[PDB]
Amino acid sequence: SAVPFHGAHQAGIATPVQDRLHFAAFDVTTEDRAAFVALLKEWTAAARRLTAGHAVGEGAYGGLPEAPPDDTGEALGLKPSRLTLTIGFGPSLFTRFGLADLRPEALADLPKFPGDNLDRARSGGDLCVQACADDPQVAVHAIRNLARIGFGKVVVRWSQLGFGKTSSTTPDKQTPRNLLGFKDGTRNIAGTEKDRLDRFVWAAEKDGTPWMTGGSYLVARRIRMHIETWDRASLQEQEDVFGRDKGEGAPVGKAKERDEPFLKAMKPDAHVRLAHPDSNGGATLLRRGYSFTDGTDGLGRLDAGLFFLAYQRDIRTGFVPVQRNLATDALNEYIQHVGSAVFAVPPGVRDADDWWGSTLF
Amino acid sequence: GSAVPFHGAHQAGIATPVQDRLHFAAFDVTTEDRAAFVALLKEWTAAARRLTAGHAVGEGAYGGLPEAPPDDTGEALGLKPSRLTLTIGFGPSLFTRFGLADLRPEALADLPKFPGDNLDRARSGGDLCVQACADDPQVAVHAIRNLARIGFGKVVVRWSQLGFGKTSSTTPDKQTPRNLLGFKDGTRNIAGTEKDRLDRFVWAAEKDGTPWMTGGSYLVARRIRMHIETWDRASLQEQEDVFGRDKGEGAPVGKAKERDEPFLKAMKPDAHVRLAHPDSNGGATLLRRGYSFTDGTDGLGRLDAGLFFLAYQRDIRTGFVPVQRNLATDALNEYIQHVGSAVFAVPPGVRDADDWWGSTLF
Ligand code: HEM
Ligand code: HEM
Repeated sequence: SAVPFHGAHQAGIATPVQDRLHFAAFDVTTEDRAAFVALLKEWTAAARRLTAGHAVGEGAYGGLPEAPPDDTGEALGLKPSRLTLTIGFGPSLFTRFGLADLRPEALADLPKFPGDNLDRARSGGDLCVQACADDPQVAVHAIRNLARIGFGKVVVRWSQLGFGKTSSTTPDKQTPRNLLGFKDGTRNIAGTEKDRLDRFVWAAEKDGTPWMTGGSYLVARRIRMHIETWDRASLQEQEDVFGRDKGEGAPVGKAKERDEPFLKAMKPDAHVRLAHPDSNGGATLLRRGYSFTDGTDGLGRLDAGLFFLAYQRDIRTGFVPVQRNLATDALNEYIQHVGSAVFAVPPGVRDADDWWGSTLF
Repeated sequence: GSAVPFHGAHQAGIATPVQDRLHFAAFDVTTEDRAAFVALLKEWTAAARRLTAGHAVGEGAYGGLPEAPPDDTGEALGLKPSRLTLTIGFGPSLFTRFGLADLRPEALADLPKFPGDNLDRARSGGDLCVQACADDPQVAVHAIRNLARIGFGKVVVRWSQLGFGKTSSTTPDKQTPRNLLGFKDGTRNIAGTEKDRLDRFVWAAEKDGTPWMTGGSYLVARRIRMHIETWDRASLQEQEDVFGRDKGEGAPVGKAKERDEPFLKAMKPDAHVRLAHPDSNGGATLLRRGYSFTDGTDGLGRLDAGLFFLAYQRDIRTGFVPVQRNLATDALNEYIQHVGSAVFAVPPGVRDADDWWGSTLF
């Protein structure tokens, strides 16, 4: 019930997709390069403990009565829950500490896209920690404590709780459904396809930024779903939008969910057709997103949707082109991008002496 | 992953074991046609029946006539019942309508003002409530979603709260959960098996004076925010002084085990347990059933966080009202703030597949 924290790559990218998610973006408040590398090493030290199910530092209790506990404790006696912890570096981070010439080109700023309604507050970030586990309380505990450890050095800019499937009740040999009611993930890069990952996800040494070798580039979008609207369309409209039938997830005309799609059979603005790599010169992404529901608004409407997360070897040749191709997507009627960030995701923590970002600092 | 049984003398989601996730929604009625509303009630009851047993509402999520939108939104498809439960309540404001005034029970008292109170009126009150709990949040969401969709026009959603993890227990035999302050929360609650405790402190009785409420129970909801920043920089001793138990095991102060009976005069005069305990309140006993929430950041660089506190009792005036009044000197106050309020009468359980929600009031 745990995922090895060390390795060539960071866990949480090609490893099994866990049930829950706490994504937080942080802004750096120090300009001390030393202070920062110090926190990086501290943060790594605590990541090792949390991914193995231990409290941070000297535990949640049993210390000097007069000190505050090292660990806030609400993970006591829960299991590691396959917790993974992925840290990434926003572009604005490279304006500090004199790293401006270390910024990888593939960490390209997103264009503004048609329809964009980017909420500036829930956008961007100097760095991020993706926290995945099957128990949401573990994930949150992780973020809470990491915030606490870097307090005075970093602050939480925005935070996003999500969920996918509940592995306690659904088969992993079965495709999860998003809040629009369709199966989601059918044509994705899978953690087993090492050659796919090497070609489309991991950064190569010869890519141009040696410190990113084995890292990846992450694109995040908070995507609101106009639910009450979508719910009023007919089954045929809905099935028309993506190009798959709702109940079985089959590409129009075909019988099974995993039949290869025949795209001409799909309406020319169908999602699957416009996202498909054959539509995009080969561009193929690893999608690792979670649905979200934050509650209601002032208008009565469900505040729900897809927290879309994509990993790629180069933002320019991965997300950018595919997002460009969805200008005309039929889905646009029912969604709206309302927050966004990119991050270079450094390679793994190689052993117990390594630390997060060592290749950079 | 089983199903919880929907029919009964009482509604599920109360004495039932606490499921992991919560999705709570408060509804306001927008129609004045009482037949229209009674029709709603019957149709919601029929929907709930399908939903708690793992089925699509209506004709299903697909395979209907293509030109028409599907009966079920379809995102529970392939998911188990997941111990889903649907509990409905009636807010005080509902009796102003449909000539239901004279039936509003005495035990649905409005709450007085409490010092500290900072209540957002947008996220307070409500004509009625659906409490949906489930071990899968997708299942929880799906139920609220489809109930609202069916009710389009006759009701709208005033506000909602998702609880991402439980901080209550109705089963003292399974481990007690921790709230976001780090302490076990649930130890001395009321258990779903103590049937006589349930009757004396939770179920409404005929003799209690409003006959349609027999087999029911009244519900208080407080949205309580936690100043975790403040709390996270207090000493371990201060934290333990605040409640009167220790953080590691959750034992009353001095004693060695979580379930040992607390000895109240070893605790500080203002410790939370010492003040909340029934002996300090004439025996007032609550069935706590709350969940934790976190809603983004607070915009000041910290995580928003708190506890959606839910309490069930036979009479608000002899339950929440005295305990909360006694908490006016609780040491815990310096770390929390009440920011949302709302009470509800919860009717008795649907007896069978002919009965319907509120059939006893209507
Ligand atoms: C609410 C927003 C979105 C929804 C509901 C959605 C839904 C879906 C669905 C149902 C499928 C078919 C099954 C599958 O996952 O293979 C799909 C495929 C796909 N989507 Fe999305 N998507 C959304 C946003 C995006 C974005 C922002 C991108 C890229 C920038 C994207 C790219 C893709 C790709 C690459 C595929 C695989 C296409 C294939 O090879 O068949 N989607 N999506
Ligand atoms: C964030 C808000 C609150 C927190 C964190 C909290 C925390 C706790 C904790 C840790 C316990 C340990 C004992 C147990 O669960 O058996 C407890 C007990 C209790 N709390 Fe609270 N509490 C909160 C608010 C309230 C409120 C608002 C009430 C009533 C209005 C209340 C009434 C009680 C009662 C009656 C007990 C157990 C009494 C007994 O049988 O000993 N609590 N609470």
